[PDB]
Amino acid sequence: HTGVWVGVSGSETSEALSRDPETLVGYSMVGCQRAMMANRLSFFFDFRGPSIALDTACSSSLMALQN
Amino acid sequence: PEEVVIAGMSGKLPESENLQEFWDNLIGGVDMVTDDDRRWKAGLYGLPRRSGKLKDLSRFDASFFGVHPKQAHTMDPQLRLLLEVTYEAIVDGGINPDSLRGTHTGVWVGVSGSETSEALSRDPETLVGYSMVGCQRAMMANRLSFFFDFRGPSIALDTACSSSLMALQNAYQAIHSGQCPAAIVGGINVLLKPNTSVQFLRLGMLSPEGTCKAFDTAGNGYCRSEGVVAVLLTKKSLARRVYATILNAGTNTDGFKEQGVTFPSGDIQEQLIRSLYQSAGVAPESFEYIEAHGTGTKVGDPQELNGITRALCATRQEPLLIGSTKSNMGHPEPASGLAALAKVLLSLEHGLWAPNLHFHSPNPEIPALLDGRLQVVDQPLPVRGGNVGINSFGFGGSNVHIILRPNTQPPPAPAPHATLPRLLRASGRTPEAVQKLLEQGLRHSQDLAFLSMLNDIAAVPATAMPFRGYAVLGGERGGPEVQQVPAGERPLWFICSGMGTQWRGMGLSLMRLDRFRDSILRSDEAVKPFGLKVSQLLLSTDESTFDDIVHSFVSLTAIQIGLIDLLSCMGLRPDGIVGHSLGEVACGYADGCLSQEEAVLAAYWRGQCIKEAHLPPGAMAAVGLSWEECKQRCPPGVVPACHNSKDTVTISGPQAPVFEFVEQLRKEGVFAKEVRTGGMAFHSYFMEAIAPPLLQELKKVIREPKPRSARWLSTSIPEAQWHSSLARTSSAEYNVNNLVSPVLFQEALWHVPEHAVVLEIAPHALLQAVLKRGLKPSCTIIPLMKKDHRDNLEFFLAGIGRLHLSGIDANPNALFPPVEFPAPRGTPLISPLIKWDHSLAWDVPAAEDFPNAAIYNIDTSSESPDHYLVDHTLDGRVLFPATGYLSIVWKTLARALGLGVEQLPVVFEDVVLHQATILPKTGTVSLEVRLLEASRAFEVSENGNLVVSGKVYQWDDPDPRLFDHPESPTPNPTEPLFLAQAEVYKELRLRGYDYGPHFQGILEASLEGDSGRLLWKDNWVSFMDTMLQMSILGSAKHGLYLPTRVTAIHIDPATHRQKLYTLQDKAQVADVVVSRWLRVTVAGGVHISGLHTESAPRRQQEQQV
Repeated sequence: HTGVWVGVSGSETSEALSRDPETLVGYSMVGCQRAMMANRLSFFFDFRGPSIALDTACSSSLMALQN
Repeated sequence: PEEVVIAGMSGKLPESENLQEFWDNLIGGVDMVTDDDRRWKAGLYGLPRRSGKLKDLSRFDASFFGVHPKQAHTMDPQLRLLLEVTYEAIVDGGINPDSLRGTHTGVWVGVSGSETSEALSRDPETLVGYSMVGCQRAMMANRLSFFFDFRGPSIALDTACSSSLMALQNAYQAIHSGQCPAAIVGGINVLLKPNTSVQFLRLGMLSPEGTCKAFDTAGNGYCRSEGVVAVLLTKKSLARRVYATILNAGTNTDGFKEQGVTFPSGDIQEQLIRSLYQSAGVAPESFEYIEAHGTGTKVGDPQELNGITRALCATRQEPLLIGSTKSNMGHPEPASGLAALAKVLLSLEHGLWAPNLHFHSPNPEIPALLDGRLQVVDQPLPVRGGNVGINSFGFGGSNVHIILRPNTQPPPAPAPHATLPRLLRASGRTPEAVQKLLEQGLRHSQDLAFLSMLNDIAAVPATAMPFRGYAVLGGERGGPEVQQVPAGERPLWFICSGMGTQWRGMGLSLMRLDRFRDSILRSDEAVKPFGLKVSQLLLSTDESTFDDIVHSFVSLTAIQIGLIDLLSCMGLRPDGIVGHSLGEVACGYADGCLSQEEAVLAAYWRGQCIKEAHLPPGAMAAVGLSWEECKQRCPPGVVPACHNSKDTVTISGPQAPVFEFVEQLRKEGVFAKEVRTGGMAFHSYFMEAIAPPLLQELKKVIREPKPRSARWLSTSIPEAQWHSSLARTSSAEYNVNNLVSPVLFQEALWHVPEHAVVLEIAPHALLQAVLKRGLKPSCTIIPLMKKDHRDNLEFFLAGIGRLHLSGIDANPNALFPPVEFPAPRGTPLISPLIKWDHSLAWDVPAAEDFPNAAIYNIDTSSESPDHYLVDHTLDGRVLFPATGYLSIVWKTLARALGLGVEQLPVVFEDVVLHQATILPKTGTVSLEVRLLEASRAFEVSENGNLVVSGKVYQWDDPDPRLFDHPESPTPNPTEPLFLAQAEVYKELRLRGYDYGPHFQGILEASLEGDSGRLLWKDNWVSFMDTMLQMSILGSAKHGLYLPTRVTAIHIDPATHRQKLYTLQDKAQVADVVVSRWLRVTVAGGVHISGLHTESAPRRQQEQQV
């Protein structure tokens, strides 16, 4: 039932990879959206617990640890 | 732990400014997903034509929420709407936000996009620093916590498509474990950047038809929809209204799956549901309606529905209702959970289930639908009873699920206190808000829970909300009254009136109020020994009953103590107290220096000693003569009894001298009236004879004196001697002297601050006129009771309302019995009632801002502004005019220099056309223009192929001499005949030019082709093409000739305006001249030199056979 809590506060890569509308590949949103920062880990490691990505404004890591 | 409940709710879902509109759309079946161009021009990038969208993002009550205007512009629309929605939600459950301040309430907000962060951070040089404070995704929760002063956790989850329900689950765990006593869960999603929709389309999730045809055979995708919902979850102890109770909530992740990261798993969902309903202790048969995710995906729907079938439909008999809210409003990606919760709670509130749109052929892969074990809500079905479920499955693999037990508290049985009138008070930003609240309250004059909730949330300081208003419900009369409340804290004063104010059955109406009845009953107990029952006296209807002094005094005291108690219940502590003669004792109680029994006994014994004396008859009258003038005018035996006012005075004495003086004064014309003393001398030497027995009795009555406070100003001891022993304590001696001593009432008034609020605590406001006259004009007065009124309870409530309008906060709910909680189901929602101040427009990001060298798309659709180009047909196919190239390059240059077209005289040089662009009948063609300011050269390209090249630059010094019409090649044609429009375009048709009405702009032409008059329909393309038509008209070369090179062109709009003229009709015309010797064509304000045309092939396919 292991869970994942990831403290993240930026997705600049998502902004970069969505620059062009004609030539943007769909699977970018699988691999750059903020939510996937935890869902990808849950997917590879086969964890059935919670999966969360929280900003919390510069205390994301220690917040995730508290959760 | 403790039960957790969904206290409040609020939001702005698609096509709904408040949840009331949301329910009205849902039950009415109206599809909430539109096809307008609000967010971006429809049909772009192949994106779905239809999507759900809010109504207006450009409104925000900036001043109230303490955001300075500059930072208001640069704040994400999500947060601007979310502050309002959260405030509305908190007050929905009838909880004043100030109460939560200082508590550990949290704010869990589910946001998946920060599109506005990019929008305000795309220009490094001129980007303002405020953006981070109001746009960074973390500030979504921090801003709420900062305004409402919440000390609990402040997070912002990011799981996609499930952030809202995950936030709700986290809040449930927080409150359930006792960490937090309240929580504000919310979700926000606004569609601004089309690139995100393009991404989703590339992934394959979006349905081209733009309809989330949930559970149907033809399920394709989901239509993006935007909403902002918030919910307030608090423990069962603090709740006012309980929409539902959260029995349990949990979540789990899909983990590895063979199909892929984006393939939902049914086994995990079944496990989650079973684990929740087993752990919580809820029987599987209990569930009634489950709000399946219903994304409409061909894959997700069968998986989720089969999971629900295994988890709940295994061993139950009655069918289980299954519905999906996304079939109405679309799919709010990160706010999906809260939208479904709002739908479920509204359905529970109103007693019906909202039907599901777009369900005609049930899907075959879900057997339960065909076997009837699951039933879709195709029509509005009445809610039957039982638990409810909700589940959102974000595509990242995060699953959540919540069990809800509806609130079913029945309306209370009618009670006598329901018949009695109630008071209502509402506050808001603008008068429309107060009127809305009062009107809605008046529409429910019987829902006591609704009225109490409204009264609770009305306590807000004037600065926050500058308009208040009160309305008495159920009274014989009296409408709403809303007036602005001037700023500043204002003082409150009590003034207790004296003798004469008693009347028949006074106060009989107030006895229906419980607190007043308790006060009067305590008084009746207090005065038992002497055979007088205050309640019995009040009820007694004999007119002579109040002839005796004893009854009058006791009754006045009892009524005043009752009124002081009634005010005391509301929490009002007076700052100043100034009484008048008898009833100063009432003031004594008001301060606290006297006990109710002590005061009533003092009053009774004063009265009784009055009788025992048997003093000679004596009448006191009001004399218009002032206090200084009257005294020296007073005859022997008469003196100034009470210095009521400068204009009004009272003097007493033997009845005969009083009558003689009154008649003499009436001869002099001054005011005079005898007060109802009943024949007992008041505040004169007559009372001197009573002091010894009265002093004895009073010493008996009050045994443990108390010290008078600085609030109450002794209107019996002159201001000079306020440091005496008597003035310190209102002992028996103080009251004795007060009885004997004159009434220096007016003098004591001055110390009333400015703007202060005066209350006349007494049965009959006899002194209200006196206070008005002798008080600062800035003050405010209130009677609280009027003689011989229909229902004094109504008047008292009206007075409390007027007090509310005057600044102080006196909540009236406490007057009647407290209403049992939680609020019964059916109480109309309070969230829609709140109205904000939306008189300013705040900025929102535009499509242009988001990233995706002038590009001009030419569309010939009838709605397109370039439809006029459909009339430029040469040899049977539409071609883009050369003048069109000139015009687009001109506009691009104008944009480069910053000026407008009509103020930019331009010069073209060495213009060359390479290939002719054919506008297709359908679709569009894109044209690209690039300028090289340094080299004064431009270039037009299409699909990467050069179409036109040349030099364009601004004209520094225009010369009107240039447009003077050149000498005609034939000085004297001397031919009255001339070609008209029909003949001109007949000739051009014969050559091969097929021009439509728009491009037909040659009203006349000379036979030789040298001069003519051109129309001006306010379109440069048509005008210059008409000039080229004139040039081609005189050519002796049969065949289709098209321009290929123009050496130089000069355009000066000012000369163009000065050259035009109007005919007998309203049409404008500009003369045109062609000179083949100089090779110039001058018309209006256009000069064309060095044209060159090359014979077109003139070959067209599919010629008529």
